[PDB]
Amino acid sequence: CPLMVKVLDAVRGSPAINVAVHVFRKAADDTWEPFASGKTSESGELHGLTTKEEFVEGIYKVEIDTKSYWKALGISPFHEHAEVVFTANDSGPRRYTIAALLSPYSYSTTAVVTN
Amino acid sequence: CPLMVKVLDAVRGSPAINVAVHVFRKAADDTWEPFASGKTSESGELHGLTTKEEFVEGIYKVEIDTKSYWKALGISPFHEHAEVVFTANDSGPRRYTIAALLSPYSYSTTAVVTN
Amino acid sequence: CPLMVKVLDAVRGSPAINVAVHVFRKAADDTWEPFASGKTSESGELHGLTTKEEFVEGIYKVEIDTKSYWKALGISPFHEHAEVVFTANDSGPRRYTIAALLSPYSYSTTAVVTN
Amino acid sequence: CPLMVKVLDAVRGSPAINVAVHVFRKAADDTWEPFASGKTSESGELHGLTTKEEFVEGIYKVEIDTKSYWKALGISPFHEHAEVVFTANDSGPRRYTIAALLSPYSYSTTAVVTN
Ligand SMILES: [Ca+2]
Ligand SMILES: [Ca+2]
Repeated sequence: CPLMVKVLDAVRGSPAINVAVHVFRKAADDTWEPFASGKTSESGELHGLTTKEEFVEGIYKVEIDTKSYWKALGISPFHEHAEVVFTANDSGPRRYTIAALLSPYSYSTTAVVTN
Repeated sequence: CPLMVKVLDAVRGSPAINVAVHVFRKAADDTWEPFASGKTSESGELHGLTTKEEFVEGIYKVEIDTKSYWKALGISPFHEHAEVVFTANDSGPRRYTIAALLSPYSYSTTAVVTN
Repeated sequence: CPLMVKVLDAVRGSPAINVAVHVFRKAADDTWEPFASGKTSESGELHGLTTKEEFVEGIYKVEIDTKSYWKALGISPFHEHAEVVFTANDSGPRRYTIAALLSPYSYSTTAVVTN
Repeated sequence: CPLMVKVLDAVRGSPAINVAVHVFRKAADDTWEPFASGKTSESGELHGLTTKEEFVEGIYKVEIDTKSYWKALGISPFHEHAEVVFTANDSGPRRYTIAALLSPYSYSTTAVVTN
Protein backbone atom coordinates (compact mmCIF):
# COMPACT_ATOMS: atom_id res chain seq x y z
CA CYS A 1 0.00 0.00 0.00
CA PRO A 2 2.08 2.93 -1.28
CA LEU A 3 -0.62 5.59 -0.72
CA MET A 4 -2.83 5.84 2.35
CA VAL A 5 -5.09 8.65 3.54
CA LYS A 6 -6.12 9.21 7.16
CA VAL A 7 -8.69 11.81 8.24
CA LEU A 8 -9.61 13.00 11.75
CA ASP A 9 -12.46 15.21 12.99
CA ALA A 10 -11.17 17.89 15.39
CA VAL A 11 -14.68 18.78 16.61
CA ARG A 12 -15.59 15.29 17.80
CA GLY A 13 -12.13 13.89 18.51
CA SER A 14 -12.86 10.95 16.26
CA PRO A 15 -11.92 9.45 12.92
CA ALA A 16 -13.67 11.22 10.05
CA ILE A 17 -15.72 8.35 8.63
CA ASN A 18 -17.08 8.07 5.08
CA VAL A 19 -15.00 10.95 3.69
CA ALA A 20 -14.75 10.76 -0.10
CA VAL A 21 -11.24 11.06 -1.53
CA HIS A 22 -10.35 11.49 -5.21
CA VAL A 23 -6.78 11.18 -6.48
CA PHE A 24 -5.62 12.70 -9.76
CA ARG A 25 -2.30 12.51 -11.61
CA LYS A 26 -0.97 15.21 -13.90
CA ALA A 27 -0.90 13.91 -17.48
CA ALA A 28 1.62 14.74 -20.19
CA ASP A 29 -0.72 17.45 -21.52
CA ASP A 30 -0.82 19.04 -18.01
CA THR A 31 -4.43 18.03 -17.30
CA TRP A 32 -5.49 16.26 -14.11
CA GLU A 33 -6.40 12.71 -14.97
CA PRO A 34 -8.47 10.63 -12.54
CA PHE A 35 -6.18 8.14 -10.82
CA ALA A 36 -8.03 6.48 -7.91
CA SER A 37 -10.81 7.19 -5.44
CA GLY A 38 -12.33 5.80 -2.27
CA LYS A 39 -13.87 6.65 1.08
CA THR A 40 -12.48 6.56 4.60
CA SER A 41 -13.47 3.61 6.79
CA GLU A 42 -14.72 3.60 10.38
CA SER A 43 -11.09 4.15 11.43
CA GLY A 44 -10.80 7.26 9.26
CA GLU A 45 -8.36 5.44 6.97
CA LEU A 46 -8.46 4.78 3.25
CA HIS A 47 -6.30 1.89 2.03
CA GLY A 48 -6.09 0.19 -1.33
CA LEU A 49 -6.19 3.30 -3.53
CA THR A 50 -3.38 2.06 -5.76
CA THR A 51 -0.59 -0.48 -6.24
CA LYS A 52 3.20 -0.27 -6.44
CA GLU A 53 3.00 -0.94 -10.18
CA GLU A 54 0.37 1.72 -10.91
CA PHE A 55 1.78 4.40 -8.58
CA VAL A 56 4.52 5.67 -10.89
CA GLU A 57 6.44 8.94 -10.66
CA GLY A 58 4.26 11.96 -11.19
CA ILE A 59 2.52 14.94 -9.68
CA TYR A 60 -0.52 13.78 -7.72
CA LYS A 61 -3.48 15.67 -6.28
CA VAL A 62 -5.39 14.15 -3.36
CA GLU A 63 -8.77 15.87 -3.08
CA ILE A 64 -10.54 15.25 0.23
CA ASP A 65 -14.24 16.10 0.09
CA THR A 66 -14.47 17.91 3.40
CA LYS A 67 -17.56 19.94 2.46
CA SER A 68 -19.74 16.87 1.92
CA TYR A 69 -18.44 15.43 5.20
CA TRP A 70 -19.51 18.47 7.22
CA LYS A 71 -22.78 18.90 5.31
CA ALA A 72 -23.82 15.32 6.05
CA LEU A 73 -23.32 16.10 9.76
CA GLY A 74 -25.53 19.19 9.46
CA ILE A 75 -22.64 21.68 9.35
CA SER A 76 -21.99 24.41 6.77
CA PRO A 77 -18.18 24.51 6.42
CA PHE A 78 -15.86 27.05 4.81
CA HIS A 79 -13.79 25.03 2.35
CA GLU A 80 -14.98 23.18 -0.74
CA HIS A 81 -12.39 20.44 -0.17
CA ALA A 82 -8.85 19.96 1.06
CA GLU A 83 -6.34 19.52 -1.76
CA VAL A 84 -2.91 17.94 -1.30
CA VAL A 85 -0.57 18.25 -4.31
CA PHE A 86 2.87 16.65 -4.41
CA THR A 87 5.47 15.00 -6.60
CA ALA A 88 5.75 11.30 -5.79
CA ASN A 89 8.47 8.70 -6.27
CA ASP A 90 11.05 11.14 -7.70
CA SER A 91 13.89 9.29 -5.93
CA GLY A 92 12.35 5.84 -6.25
CA PRO A 93 9.24 4.30 -4.70
CA ARG A 94 8.15 5.57 -1.31
CA ARG A 95 5.16 4.94 0.93
CA TYR A 96 2.99 8.02 1.48
CA THR A 97 0.50 8.63 4.26
CA ILE A 98 -1.52 11.79 3.71
CA ALA A 99 -3.17 12.81 6.97
CA ALA A 100 -5.80 15.51 7.35
CA LEU A 101 -7.30 17.07 10.48
CA LEU A 102 -10.67 18.73 9.87
CA SER A 103 -12.53 21.60 11.51
CA PRO A 104 -15.39 23.53 9.88
CA TYR A 105 -13.22 26.62 9.14
CA SER A 106 -9.74 25.09 9.22
CA TYR A 107 -7.77 22.03 8.26
CA SER A 108 -4.25 20.72 8.52
CA THR A 109 -2.54 18.17 6.31
CA THR A 110 0.70 16.32 6.88
CA ALA A 111 2.64 13.85 4.79
CA VAL A 112 4.51 10.93 6.32
CA VAL A 113 6.92 9.51 3.74
CA THR A 114 8.78 6.27 4.42
CA ASN A 115 11.15 4.05 2.47
CA CYS B 1 -10.10 44.98 1.56
CA PRO B 2 -12.48 42.00 1.48
CA LEU B 3 -9.76 39.33 1.00
CA MET B 4 -6.43 39.12 2.83
CA VAL B 5 -3.86 36.30 2.96
CA LYS B 6 -1.43 35.79 5.85
CA VAL B 7 1.35 33.20 5.80
CA LEU B 8 3.55 32.05 8.70
CA ASP B 9 6.69 29.89 8.78
CA ALA B 10 6.59 27.25 11.55
CA VAL B 11 10.28 26.30 11.16
CA ARG B 12 11.73 29.77 11.72
CA GLY B 13 8.84 31.21 13.74
CA SER B 14 8.44 34.18 11.43
CA PRO B 15 6.15 35.63 8.81
CA ALA B 16 6.65 33.88 5.48
CA ILE B 17 8.03 36.73 3.38
CA ASN B 18 7.96 37.01 -0.42
CA VAL B 19 5.63 34.03 -0.92
CA ALA B 20 3.81 34.15 -4.25
CA VAL B 21 0.03 33.85 -3.99
CA HIS B 22 -2.35 33.42 -6.93
CA VAL B 23 -6.13 33.72 -6.62
CA PHE B 24 -8.46 32.19 -9.20
CA ARG B 25 -12.22 32.35 -9.63
CA LYS B 26 -14.17 29.40 -11.01
CA ALA B 27 -15.63 30.27 -14.42
CA ALA B 28 -18.88 29.04 -15.94
CA ASP B 29 -17.07 26.25 -17.84
CA ASP B 30 -15.54 24.88 -14.59
CA THR B 31 -12.08 26.28 -15.38
CA TRP B 32 -10.00 28.37 -13.00
CA GLU B 33 -9.42 31.88 -14.29
CA PRO B 34 -6.80 34.22 -12.78
CA PHE B 35 -8.35 36.77 -10.43
CA ALA B 36 -5.57 38.41 -8.38
CA SER B 37 -2.02 37.74 -7.25
CA GLY B 38 0.86 39.15 -5.26
CA LYS B 39 3.70 38.33 -2.89
CA THR B 40 3.50 38.42 0.88
CA SER B 41 5.10 41.42 2.58
CA GLU B 42 7.69 41.49 5.37
CA SER B 43 4.81 40.83 7.77
CA GLY B 44 3.72 37.75 5.80
CA GLU B 45 0.57 39.52 4.65
CA LEU B 46 -0.88 40.18 1.23
CA HIS B 47 -3.41 43.03 1.11
CA GLY B 48 -5.13 44.80 -1.75
CA LEU B 49 -5.84 41.65 -3.77
CA THR B 50 -9.35 42.71 -4.77
CA THR B 51 -12.15 45.19 -4.11
CA LYS B 52 -15.69 44.85 -2.80
CA GLU B 53 -17.10 45.48 -6.28
CA GLU B 54 -14.94 42.80 -7.90
CA PHE B 55 -15.18 40.14 -5.17
CA VAL B 56 -18.62 38.76 -5.99
CA GLU B 57 -20.06 35.46 -4.77
CA GLY B 58 -18.48 32.42 -6.36
CA ILE B 59 -15.87 29.74 -5.81
CA TYR B 60 -12.30 30.93 -5.34
CA LYS B 61 -8.95 29.15 -5.20
CA VAL B 62 -5.98 30.63 -3.34
CA GLU B 63 -2.76 28.93 -4.45
CA ILE B 64 0.24 29.60 -2.20
CA ASP B 65 3.63 28.80 -3.75
CA THR B 66 5.07 27.00 -0.74
CA LYS B 67 7.59 24.98 -2.77
CA SER B 68 9.42 28.07 -4.03
CA TYR B 69 9.38 29.53 -0.51
CA TRP B 70 11.11 26.49 1.02
CA LYS B 71 13.57 26.19 -1.85
CA ALA B 72 14.62 29.83 -1.39
CA LEU B 73 15.45 28.94 2.23
CA GLY B 74 17.41 25.84 1.20
CA ILE B 75 14.85 23.48 2.76
CA SER B 76 13.39 20.40 1.03
CA PRO B 77 9.55 20.58 0.84
CA PHE B 78 6.81 17.98 0.24
CA HIS B 79 3.98 19.91 -1.42
CA GLU B 80 3.94 21.59 -4.82
CA HIS B 81 1.83 24.37 -3.29
CA ALA B 82 -0.90 24.90 -0.73
CA GLU B 83 -4.39 25.34 -2.17
CA VAL B 84 -7.38 26.87 -0.39
CA VAL B 85 -10.72 26.52 -2.19
CA PHE B 86 -13.89 28.11 -0.84
CA THR B 87 -17.21 29.71 -1.74
CA ALA B 88 -17.65 33.41 -1.03
CA ASN B 89 -21.22 34.01 0.15
CA ASP B 90 -22.93 37.35 0.75
CA SER B 91 -24.54 37.27 4.21
CA GLY B 92 -24.11 40.75 5.62
CA PRO B 93 -20.75 42.53 5.45
CA ARG B 94 -17.91 40.01 5.25
CA ARG B 95 -14.12 40.20 5.31
CA TYR B 96 -12.14 37.02 4.60
CA THR B 97 -8.67 36.33 5.96
CA ILE B 98 -7.04 33.18 4.63
CA ALA B 99 -4.26 32.21 7.01
CA ALA B 100 -1.70 29.51 6.33
CA LEU B 101 0.92 28.00 8.65
CA LEU B 102 3.74 26.30 6.74
CA SER B 103 6.11 23.45 7.57
CA PRO B 104 8.11 21.47 4.99
CA TYR B 105 5.87 18.37 5.20
CA SER B 106 2.71 19.89 6.66
CA TYR B 107 0.53 22.95 6.48
CA SER B 108 -2.63 24.24 8.02
CA THR B 109 -5.05 26.81 6.74
CA THR B 110 -7.82 28.66 8.51
CA ALA B 111 -10.45 31.13 7.40
CA VAL B 112 -11.20 34.09 9.65
CA VAL B 113 -14.46 35.60 8.42
CA THR B 114 -15.54 38.79 10.20
CA ASN B 115 -17.97 41.68 9.85
CA CYS C 1 4.68 45.38 23.61
CA PRO C 2 7.14 42.47 23.75
CA LEU C 3 4.51 39.74 24.27
CA MET C 4 1.18 39.40 22.45
CA VAL C 5 -1.31 36.51 22.37
CA LYS C 6 -3.72 35.87 19.49
CA VAL C 7 -6.43 33.20 19.59
CA LEU C 8 -8.58 31.94 16.70
CA ASP C 9 -11.66 29.69 16.66
CA ALA C 10 -11.48 27.01 13.94
CA VAL C 11 -15.14 25.96 14.34
CA ARG C 12 -16.70 29.37 13.73
CA GLY C 13 -13.85 30.87 11.68
CA SER C 14 -13.54 33.88 13.94
CA PRO C 15 -11.29 35.44 16.53
CA ALA C 16 -11.74 33.73 19.89
CA ILE C 17 -13.20 36.58 21.94
CA ASN C 18 -13.14 36.92 25.74
CA VAL C 19 -10.72 34.02 26.29
CA ALA C 20 -8.91 34.25 29.62
CA VAL C 21 -5.12 34.06 29.36
CA HIS C 22 -2.73 33.75 32.30
CA VAL C 23 1.03 34.16 31.99
CA PHE C 24 3.41 32.74 34.59
CA ARG C 25 7.16 33.01 35.03
CA LYS C 26 9.19 30.15 36.45
CA ALA C 27 10.63 31.12 39.84
CA ALA C 28 13.92 30.00 41.39
CA ASP C 29 12.19 27.20 43.34
CA ASP C 30 10.70 25.73 40.11
CA THR C 31 7.20 27.04 40.88
CA TRP C 32 5.06 29.03 38.46
CA GLU C 33 4.38 32.54 39.69
CA PRO C 34 1.70 34.78 38.14
CA PHE C 35 3.17 37.33 35.74
CA ALA C 36 0.34 38.85 33.67
CA SER C 37 -3.19 38.07 32.55
CA GLY C 38 -6.11 39.35 30.54
CA LYS C 39 -8.92 38.41 28.19
CA THR C 40 -8.72 38.45 24.41
CA SER C 41 -10.41 41.36 22.66
CA GLU C 42 -13.00 41.31 19.87
CA SER C 43 -10.10 40.69 17.48
CA GLY C 44 -8.93 37.68 19.51
CA GLU C 45 -5.83 39.56 20.62
CA LEU C 46 -4.40 40.32 24.04
CA HIS C 47 -1.95 43.24 24.11
CA GLY C 48 -0.28 45.11 26.93
CA LEU C 49 0.52 42.03 29.00
CA THR C 50 3.99 43.20 29.98
CA THR C 51 6.72 45.75 29.28
CA LYS C 52 10.27 45.49 27.98
CA GLU C 53 11.66 46.22 31.45
CA GLU C 54 9.58 43.50 33.11
CA PHE C 55 9.89 40.81 30.42
CA VAL C 56 13.38 39.54 31.27
CA GLU C 57 14.91 36.26 30.11
CA GLY C 58 13.42 33.21 31.74
CA ILE C 59 10.89 30.44 31.25
CA TYR C 60 7.29 31.53 30.76
CA LYS C 61 3.99 29.64 30.65
CA VAL C 62 0.98 31.00 28.77
CA GLU C 63 -2.20 29.23 29.90
CA ILE C 64 -5.21 29.78 27.64
CA ASP C 65 -8.58 28.90 29.20
CA THR C 66 -9.96 27.01 26.23
CA LYS C 67 -12.42 24.95 28.29
CA SER C 68 -14.34 28.01 29.50
CA TYR C 69 -14.34 29.41 25.96
CA TRP C 70 -15.98 26.30 24.48
CA LYS C 71 -18.43 25.97 27.35
CA ALA C 72 -19.59 29.57 26.83
CA LEU C 73 -20.39 28.59 23.22
CA GLY C 74 -22.26 25.46 24.31
CA ILE C 75 -19.63 23.14 22.79
CA SER C 76 -18.09 20.15 24.57
CA PRO C 77 -14.26 20.44 24.76
CA PHE C 78 -11.44 17.93 25.40
CA HIS C 79 -8.67 19.96 27.03
CA GLU C 80 -8.67 21.70 30.40
CA HIS C 81 -6.64 24.52 28.82
CA ALA C 82 -3.93 25.08 26.25
CA GLU C 83 -0.46 25.65 27.68
CA VAL C 84 2.48 27.24 25.88
CA VAL C 85 5.83 27.01 27.68
CA PHE C 86 8.96 28.67 26.31
CA THR C 87 12.23 30.38 27.17
CA ALA C 88 12.56 34.08 26.41
CA ASN C 89 16.11 34.77 25.21
CA ASP C 90 17.73 38.15 24.55
CA SER C 91 19.33 38.05 21.09
CA GLY C 92 18.81 41.50 19.62
CA PRO C 93 15.39 43.18 19.77
CA ARG C 94 12.63 40.58 20.01
CA ARG C 95 8.84 40.66 19.95
CA TYR C 96 6.95 37.43 20.71
CA THR C 97 3.51 36.63 19.37
CA ILE C 98 1.97 33.45 20.75
CA ALA C 99 -0.78 32.36 18.38
CA ALA C 100 -3.27 29.60 19.11
CA LEU C 101 -5.84 27.98 16.83
CA LEU C 102 -8.61 26.23 18.76
CA SER C 103 -10.89 23.29 17.98
CA PRO C 104 -12.83 21.30 20.59
CA TYR C 105 -10.50 18.26 20.44
CA SER C 106 -7.39 19.85 18.95
CA TYR C 107 -5.30 22.98 19.08
CA SER C 108 -2.18 24.33 17.51
CA THR C 109 0.16 26.99 18.75
CA THR C 110 2.88 28.89 16.95
CA ALA C 111 5.43 31.46 18.01
CA VAL C 112 6.10 34.39 15.71
CA VAL C 113 9.32 36.02 16.92
CA THR C 114 10.30 39.21 15.09
CA ASN C 115 12.64 42.17 15.38
CA CYS D 1 -4.11 0.16 25.95
CA PRO D 2 -6.27 3.05 27.18
CA LEU D 3 -3.65 5.78 26.57
CA MET D 4 -1.45 6.04 23.50
CA VAL D 5 0.74 8.89 22.26
CA LYS D 6 1.74 9.42 18.63
CA VAL D 7 4.24 12.08 17.51
CA LEU D 8 5.12 13.23 13.98
CA ASP D 9 7.91 15.50 12.70
CA ALA D 10 6.55 18.10 10.26
CA VAL D 11 10.03 19.08 9.01
CA ARG D 12 11.04 15.59 7.89
CA GLY D 13 7.62 14.08 7.20
CA SER D 14 8.44 11.20 9.50
CA PRO D 15 7.54 9.73 12.87
CA ALA D 16 9.24 11.60 15.70
CA ILE D 17 11.37 8.82 17.17
CA ASN D 18 12.74 8.64 20.72
CA VAL D 19 10.57 11.47 22.07
CA ALA D 20 10.33 11.35 25.86
CA VAL D 21 6.80 11.57 27.29
CA HIS D 22 5.90 12.04 30.96
CA VAL D 23 2.34 11.64 32.23
CA PHE D 24 1.14 13.18 35.49
CA ARG D 25 -2.17 12.93 37.34
CA LYS D 26 -3.59 15.63 39.59
CA ALA D 27 -3.62 14.39 43.18
CA ALA D 28 -6.16 15.19 45.88
CA ASP D 29 -3.90 17.99 47.16
CA ASP D 30 -3.84 19.52 43.63
CA THR D 31 -0.21 18.61 42.94
CA TRP D 32 0.91 16.81 39.77
CA GLU D 33 1.92 13.31 40.70
CA PRO D 34 4.04 11.24 38.30
CA PHE D 35 1.83 8.66 36.63
CA ALA D 36 3.73 7.01 33.75
CA SER D 37 6.48 7.75 31.26
CA GLY D 38 8.05 6.36 28.12
CA LYS D 39 9.57 7.20 24.75
CA THR D 40 8.18 7.00 21.23
CA SER D 41 9.25 4.05 19.09
CA GLU D 42 10.50 4.01 15.50
CA SER D 43 6.86 4.44 14.45
CA GLY D 44 6.48 7.57 16.57
CA GLU D 45 4.10 5.72 18.88
CA LEU D 46 4.21 5.13 22.62
CA HIS D 47 2.14 2.20 23.88
CA GLY D 48 1.97 0.56 27.28
CA LEU D 49 1.99 3.70 29.42
CA THR D 50 -0.79 2.42 31.67
CA THR D 51 -3.51 -0.20 32.20
CA LYS D 52 -7.29 -0.09 32.39
CA GLU D 53 -7.08 -0.69 36.14
CA GLU D 54 -4.53 2.06 36.83
CA PHE D 55 -6.02 4.66 34.45
CA VAL D 56 -8.80 5.88 36.74
CA GLU D 57 -10.81 9.09 36.46
CA GLY D 58 -8.71 12.18 36.94
CA ILE D 59 -7.06 15.18 35.37
CA TYR D 60 -3.99 14.08 33.44
CA LYS D 61 -1.08 16.03 31.96
CA VAL D 62 0.86 14.52 29.06
CA GLU D 63 4.19 16.33 28.76
CA ILE D 64 5.98 15.71 25.45
CA ASP D 65 9.66 16.67 25.58
CA THR D 66 9.84 18.43 22.24
CA LYS D 67 12.87 20.56 23.14
CA SER D 68 15.14 17.57 23.74
CA TYR D 69 13.88 16.03 20.48
CA TRP D 70 14.86 19.07 18.41
CA LYS D 71 18.12 19.63 20.31
CA ALA D 72 19.26 16.06 19.63
CA LEU D 73 18.74 16.76 15.91
CA GLY D 74 20.86 19.92 16.16
CA ILE D 75 17.90 22.33 16.22
CA SER D 76 17.17 25.08 18.76
CA PRO D 77 13.35 25.08 19.11
CA PHE D 78 10.96 27.57 20.67
CA HIS D 79 8.95 25.53 23.17
CA GLU D 80 10.19 23.77 26.29
CA HIS D 81 7.69 20.96 25.76
CA ALA D 82 4.16 20.35 24.55
CA GLU D 83 1.66 19.89 27.37
CA VAL D 84 -1.72 18.20 26.94
CA VAL D 85 -4.07 18.49 29.95
CA PHE D 86 -7.46 16.79 30.07
CA THR D 87 -10.02 15.11 32.29
CA ALA D 88 -10.19 11.39 31.55
CA ASN D 89 -12.83 8.72 32.07
CA ASP D 90 -15.47 11.10 33.46
CA SER D 91 -18.26 9.14 31.72
CA GLY D 92 -16.62 5.74 32.10
CA PRO D 93 -13.47 4.27 30.58
CA ARG D 94 -12.41 5.51 27.17
CA ARG D 95 -9.41 4.93 24.93
CA TYR D 96 -7.33 8.06 24.33
CA THR D 97 -4.86 8.70 21.54
CA ILE D 98 -2.93 11.93 22.04
CA ALA D 99 -1.31 12.94 18.76
CA ALA D 100 1.24 15.71 18.34
CA LEU D 101 2.70 17.26 15.17
CA LEU D 102 6.01 19.02 15.76
CA SER D 103 7.79 21.92 14.07
CA PRO D 104 10.59 23.96 15.66
CA TYR D 105 8.34 26.99 16.35
CA SER D 106 4.90 25.37 16.30
CA TYR D 107 3.03 22.27 17.31
CA SER D 108 -0.46 20.85 17.08
CA THR D 109 -2.10 18.29 19.33
CA THR D 110 -5.28 16.33 18.79
CA ALA D 111 -7.14 13.84 20.92
CA VAL D 112 -8.93 10.85 19.44
CA VAL D 113 -11.30 9.40 22.05
CA THR D 114 -13.07 6.10 21.43
CA ASN D 115 -15.37 3.84 23.41
CA1 LIG E 1 13.00 10.95 -11.27
CA1 LIG F 1 -17.42 10.92 37.03
